[PDB]
Amino acid sequence: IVGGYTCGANTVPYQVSLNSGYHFCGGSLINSQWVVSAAHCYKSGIQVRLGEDNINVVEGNEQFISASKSIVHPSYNSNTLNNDIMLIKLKSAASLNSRVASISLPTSCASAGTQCLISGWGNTKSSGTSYPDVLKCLKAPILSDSSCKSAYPGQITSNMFCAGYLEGGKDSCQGDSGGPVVCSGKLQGIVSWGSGCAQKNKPGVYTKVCNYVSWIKQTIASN
Ligand SMILES: Nc1nc2ccccc2[nH]1
Ligand SMILES: [Ca+2]
Repeated sequence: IVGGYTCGANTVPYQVSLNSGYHFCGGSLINSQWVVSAAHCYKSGIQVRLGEDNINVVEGNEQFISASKSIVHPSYNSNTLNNDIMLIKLKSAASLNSRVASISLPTSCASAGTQCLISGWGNTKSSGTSYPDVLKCLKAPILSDSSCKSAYPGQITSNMFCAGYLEGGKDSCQGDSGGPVVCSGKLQGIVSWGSGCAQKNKPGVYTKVCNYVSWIKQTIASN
């Protein structure tokens, strides 16, 4: 997260860190047994870390749970990043409490101008490398379709939205992939891709979660 602020311990109780000997991607808890993340975050042998603040210190509220099953969306295209969403089932149910909580799925799509909260443990430098140990937060608006497609000609599908600032300086970045974009208490997006981080006229690109609710609900119910 570039140009954001320190969230504060367990303020984003739905935020998950995916670990495979180290933190590699963010995720969102949608229920006591399931996590939503980005398909580009797929890896074998994932450990789901809940209730985390500092990813390098055991602070007392963490739940470490192995993944039992991983499901990448059937139409995921690694080349275009179209349909960048995957579902992760936990070996055992997480205990929901004040610090570990689930985020609900949208009943409808958010419109441009809606303010959202983007969170993660990714790079904090525009051009440099500095990884935080604590969860970073960023309030950002959904941008208009037209300004998104203007920034990335022929790359934006109906399954993606842009969020951030065209002036640059504040965006998501490497390490935040698969992380949540929450607008008016519902998971509206997943950190997917972009061109560099916080560059002018190059905002973040997010998977448009409202397009996958049916797929998510049906998949979870049958697994
Ligand atoms: N804005 C932005 N967000 C990103 C997330 C992962 C990789 C590159 C990125 N650029
Ligand atoms: Ca910790």
